[PDB]
Amino acid sequence: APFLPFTRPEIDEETIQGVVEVLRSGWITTGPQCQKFEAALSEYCGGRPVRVFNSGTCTLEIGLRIAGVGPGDEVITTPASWVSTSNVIIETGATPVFADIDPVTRNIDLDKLEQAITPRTKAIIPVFLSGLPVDMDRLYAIARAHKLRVIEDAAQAFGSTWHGKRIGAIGDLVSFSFHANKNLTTIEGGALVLNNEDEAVLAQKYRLQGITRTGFDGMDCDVLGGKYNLTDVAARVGLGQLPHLERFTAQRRALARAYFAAFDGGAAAKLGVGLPVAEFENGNWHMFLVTLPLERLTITRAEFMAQMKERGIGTGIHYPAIHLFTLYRARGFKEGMFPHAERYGASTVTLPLFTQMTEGDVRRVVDAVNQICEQYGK
Amino acid sequence: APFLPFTRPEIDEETIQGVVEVLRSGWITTGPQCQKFEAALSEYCGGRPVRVFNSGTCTLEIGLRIAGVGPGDEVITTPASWVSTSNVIIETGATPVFADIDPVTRNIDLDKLEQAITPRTKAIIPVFLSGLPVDMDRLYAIARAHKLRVIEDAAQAFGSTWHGKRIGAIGDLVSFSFHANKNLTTIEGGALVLNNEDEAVLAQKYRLQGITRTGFDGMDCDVLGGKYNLTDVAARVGLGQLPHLERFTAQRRALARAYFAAFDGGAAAKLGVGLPVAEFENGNWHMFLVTLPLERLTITRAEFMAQMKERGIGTGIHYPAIHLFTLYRARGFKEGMFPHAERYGASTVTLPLFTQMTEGDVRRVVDAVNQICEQYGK
Repeated sequence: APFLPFTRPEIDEETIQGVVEVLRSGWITTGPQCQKFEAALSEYCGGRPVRVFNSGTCTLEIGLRIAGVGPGDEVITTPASWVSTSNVIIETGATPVFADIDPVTRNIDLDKLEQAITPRTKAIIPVFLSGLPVDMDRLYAIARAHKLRVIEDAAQAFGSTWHGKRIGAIGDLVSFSFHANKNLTTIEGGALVLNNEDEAVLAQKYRLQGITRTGFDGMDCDVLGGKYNLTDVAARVGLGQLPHLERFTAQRRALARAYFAAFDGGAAAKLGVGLPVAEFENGNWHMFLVTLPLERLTITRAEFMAQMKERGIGTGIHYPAIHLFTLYRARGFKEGMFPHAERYGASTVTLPLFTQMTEGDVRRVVDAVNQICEQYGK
Repeated sequence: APFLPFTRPEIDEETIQGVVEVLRSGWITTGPQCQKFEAALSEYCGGRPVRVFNSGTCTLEIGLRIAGVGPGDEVITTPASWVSTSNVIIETGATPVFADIDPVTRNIDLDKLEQAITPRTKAIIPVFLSGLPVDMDRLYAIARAHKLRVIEDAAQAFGSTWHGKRIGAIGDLVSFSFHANKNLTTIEGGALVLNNEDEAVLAQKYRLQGITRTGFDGMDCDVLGGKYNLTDVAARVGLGQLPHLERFTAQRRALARAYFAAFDGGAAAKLGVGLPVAEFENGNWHMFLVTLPLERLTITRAEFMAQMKERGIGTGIHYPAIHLFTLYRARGFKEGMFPHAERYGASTVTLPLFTQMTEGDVRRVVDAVNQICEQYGK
């Protein structure tokens, strides 16, 4: 059997031809394709202004800057996320504050978020882990009551909805990633959804060195911007992906259903492998995240992953707890501070989930997980 | 006649086919193409370690961080450059210090540079404007005598040499850009050349969030890194460009020679249009930069550029003086501080120069410049 990675993009020949056209045109960096992609994303978001960038990390940072976040301010987020989520807070000069996760959803616990608010809090970065939104009504009730800005880390949630409305069409500032591994890709890239045109102009300034050009020779810099513009090659890939979004999301929901059906009654389930929430309305099923019952295994997580690889199956880790990293320990974080995120971060494994998978592939994965639990379970 | 832009890339069919193969492979972000591109660049640089990035701006900032530059430190650079050159200094917390240009070369005046050294100076960022190196012997004599690090802003100078040695193979930390408009492109991208493998490891950490992965599930962050990795799509373009480097540089040299021959004795020269240095050994002729004699024209630079456009010729501005921008005026900079860079910044115009140009195109451009000077000269 061929090796089964945990993700793989699905890029059609029409999109590849589009990229060829862009390269042959000689107009290869930011240009008409980016304009078209911004317009398409804006219409997807119900007409809200959208600006595209070379990642879904800079979008977070720029969101914070638009919200006025800087030295002396606190921003609350989750430790169960990619480290950029809190590193961007540090980049602004602000102080990252963590709140623990709900062990069932693996997302930030909204009661713990509320409990972390102080007079210094200025913004919140919720993460939609696996593409699963939090309770968006509750999130914004908290933000409204405490007069906080929200920069949604929807990196994984392009195509997700909350009670029938799109992530991106609701809320405050919304950040998406189009990394290769995401449900829709531009190779690397991202987008920020704004509330109004003034915020979009500021976003544009931060995107490229704070520079505004006017006429043939007018130039000024009024903002300390960075280097964050997206190429037209990348934008063309995004434009080619968009018409497939609905189908991709449906495919991923079908695969997730197949996982639950396959796991039911097996050795892994019996041993205590922890499955994600079985819901098929809101999340876009970007990943299939399970937890190993470490106390009931005679092998480490690393060994478990090695055993999956021996069976030809790739796995990942999304994610170890941020606050236990060396840089964060130096800021004053320790074990015991976020027990749910710490248990999750030590035990989580990412199983294959991508649009070209078959039900057979799902059964192969579950077979391997069962076999390892049967052999090595206490 | 068709419109003549001031630049256009030259991307061949083998390269485009290569990008097609990368996309079909599903390995689209950082992977084996980036590894092969780093190896090729290392070879070009005489075996020095090289790391590639998503721009030639982050490479400058990372070079400063490797050099230990931060709050309280001064870094000397030129105001006649793209604003990222000094914005990266501010990003680190350090203080930018400007030194004026030599009006003949348009590069930083090394005596003015030396005059700007204080006990707070930690590093220098010379710019090789148009791809023209400074006197590299004098530059490093200064750096050694004052125990300063050098982060070369060689954005425009890939393929430039000094006394027959390659820019990149000499010097301290060397930063290149592979933007669409540069003599070799990766669509967008850059490279940093290091002195040793410890520097290269630090560069890698800064490249992607400070994260090191070990084994199946080991992960740590010990540095505040950013989001700066290059895609395999981009690296494949760079690999396809590299075999053309010598030919591209020769073509640009021949076009520059043709400009000098075409301008010689005409109305523009008589009025006072100022040409770049006529040397064909060191610089890679990335741009052909002229200065308008504004005191001898009845029209503005902007009107001069509009008149060129009426004649089907695109032009650019590289660059207005940085210290007169709003952000820099707020730091206390003002007119009269850098007279050569101010005069240059107000009067410079970029004429077409790219590998697919003909001798006829050069003559068309010069005809237009002569005609405008004849009409609007006083």
